[PDB]
Amino acid sequence: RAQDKKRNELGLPKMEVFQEYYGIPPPPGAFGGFLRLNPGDIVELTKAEAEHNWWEGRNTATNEVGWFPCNRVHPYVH
Repeated sequence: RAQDKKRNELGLPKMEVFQEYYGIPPPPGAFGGFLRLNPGDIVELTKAEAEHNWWEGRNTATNEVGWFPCNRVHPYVH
């Protein structure tokens, strides 16, 4: 019951997952928990790096953040 109160789209990045990962494979070292990605889920770019082969994001479906490759996903709109 949080309609039009949790969904904020004002210049925030969005991407649509292409693969379906369910916590596997887990991220290397102590980076953080994994996020459930499904083909058709929009995720916002929380933290992106350049010298890192892993990136962090936040799924709007699970409302949680996790580590995953940027290539495994494709931008929803640009």
